[PDB]
Parts: sequence; C-alpha cells; structure tokens
Amino acid sequence: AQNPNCNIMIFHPTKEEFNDFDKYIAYMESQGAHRAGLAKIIPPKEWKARETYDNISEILIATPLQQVASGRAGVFTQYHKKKKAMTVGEYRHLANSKKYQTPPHQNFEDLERKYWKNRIYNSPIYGADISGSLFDENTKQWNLGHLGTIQDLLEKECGVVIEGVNTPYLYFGMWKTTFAWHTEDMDLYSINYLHLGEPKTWYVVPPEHGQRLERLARELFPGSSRGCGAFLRHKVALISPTVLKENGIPFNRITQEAGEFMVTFPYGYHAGFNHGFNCAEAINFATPRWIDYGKMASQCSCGEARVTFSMDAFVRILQPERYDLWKRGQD
Ligand SMILES: O=C(O)CNC(=O)C(=O)O
Ligand SMILES: [Mg+2]
Ligand code: NI
Ligand SMILES: [Zn+2]
Repeated sequence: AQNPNCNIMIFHPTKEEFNDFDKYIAYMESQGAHRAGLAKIIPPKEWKARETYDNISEILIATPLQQVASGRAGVFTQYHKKKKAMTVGEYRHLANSKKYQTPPHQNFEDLERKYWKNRIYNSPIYGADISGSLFDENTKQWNLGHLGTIQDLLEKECGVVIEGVNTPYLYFGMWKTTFAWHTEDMDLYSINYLHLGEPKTWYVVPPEHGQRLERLARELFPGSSRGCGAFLRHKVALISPTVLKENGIPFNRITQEAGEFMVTFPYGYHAGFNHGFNCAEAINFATPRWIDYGKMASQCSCGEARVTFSMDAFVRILQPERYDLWKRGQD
C-alpha cells in the first residue's frame, strides 16, 4: 500500500504532465496521496493563472463575514456576523490596518503558535464564498473555471442525467480568518489555488481516520452533537493541533503559499487559517473513486447546513433513502 503513514505529499508536475487534470489526480492517487486527505501541487514554472493581479480591487465582497469565536483557545466555535459590502481594495486596506494586520513573527511555526494562542480574542473579517474566477480564459491547464463538472461525472459513471451546475468560488482572507473542521459537501474533492498574498495553513485528518475526529468532536461539542448527528456539516467547530495530539487523533499540517494548489480528497477533514491578506479560488470536483464516498456521506438534516441547489440531485440519486429527510432540512 502506498503512503501507509498517510503523509501529505507534494507534487511537481512538468508542463506536459499538467495538461490532463483527471490523469494527474489519478497519478497522485496511484502514489497514495489521497491517504493523507490533502496534497500540494506546485505548478510547472512555465505556468501562470493570469498575467497580473493589478486590476482586482473593484471586485465586490457583498457580504463580508466577521468570524466571532466562543469557547477556549484550543476548542471553540465561530459564528459569522454579516457586515456591510466592501470592495476588494477596501478589504485589503482593512486587512492591513493596525487592528487586523499580521503581527511580527519569526517563521510560520511562530505565527501558528500565535494563531492558536490568540485567535479567540479577535474577530477577523473573511470575504468568503464569492462566486467567480480569477483564472484568465486563455489559461488552459488547471483552470478551476474549466473543469469537468460533477454532474457530467455522475452521468458518465451512473448513466443518469441531472440538473445543476458547478462553478468556482473566491475567498479573500486576512490574518486569523479561519476555516472550520469539515469535509466537502457529499464528501467531494476540492481544489484550492492561492492566487496571491499571504499563506494559508491547513490541518487534515486521513480519510481512514475521519470517524476518530467525529467522535472527539461529539465529546468536545456535546450540545451541538445532541442537536445534529452531522454537526461538523455546519462548519463552525475548531480544535487545535495540541488538543488533537492530546486525544491521539491522527492528523497532518502544511502551509500553502501563493502560486500553489491544494487538493482535498473525499472524506478528508480539514481546517485552517490565513496568515494575512490573500485571495484563494476553490471548487469541488469528482472522479470515479468519489462515487462510493458520495453514497456514504453523512448528512445534516437539522436545518443548519443549508447548501447549494446542485446538492439536491446528488442526494436524490446517490442517497434516495435519506432524500426526504434531508430535503426537509433544506426547506
Ligand atoms: O480557503 C478556505 O477558507 C476554505 N477552503 C476549503 O475548505 C477548500 O478549498 O476545500
Ligand atoms: Mg476589479
Ligand atoms: Ni474545504
Ligand atoms: Zn445539522
């Protein structure tokens, strides 16, 4: 078995190997990359996502989210308070302000220490989940707006045509902006490109050990667990690496820098934080190997998780027994 310790693997494809996206995901899996739940892909030196980022300031962040924490430094939840709209140029200025800017630090490990010590005492503002793309239309390789759709994959594998669409999302971050522990909708893959700015630190649990994280989460968030049998679908719970290590949960960590892709694999729980002002683009995708994960994915039906239009078909076709209850939670 390849990669039996479930380490995060880093790949350096050549420009020739960068042509065929599906083929390269399958290659990475042949080497055991999925066992980690996360892989890094460094693009060939010839590649670029677009020519410059000099003209992005007028993008609108319609609903910036202030991420307010509750709990203790290593075990906390966050809620999202909606703020008034602002442009990316306005948000960048805010991120660089004395109130929100990255503190002085020695290296990524010192900054990680500072994040876990101090995150809860601040409420950073995240420009998350903005439909759109920063890839140039002429970028033909690993263009996250030109991927094969999940609806087409399900139709190719299973023979059933379904409604729905699959488009990318932009994320504008600042110091301490946080992504809570989660897997993707329907335990899909994700791919995330860090277009510009400061790094993003990731934590990930191997897919084979995801249920260990779920059991710890039920223990640490006992009210939430009584409320919902899949409450990590709410995307609000944080657990620090120190707490994971104290509880014997297998995990890994890595820092993504601008110009790098990350892929999350089906049922790979992940969480993390931004180091400072940045912009990422991400989208879900599927492969044939996903189908079995999609069939087994947990679902939130309590009403909290509320998701896209396109998840309806995935539940309806892959999980017909669960459909009626899940749809009630959507309505
Ligand atoms: O970058 C973020 O805030 C969160 N991204 C992801 O969870 C992802 O790409 O799957
Ligand atoms: Mg602009
Ligand atoms: Ni994710
Ligand atoms: Zn729920």
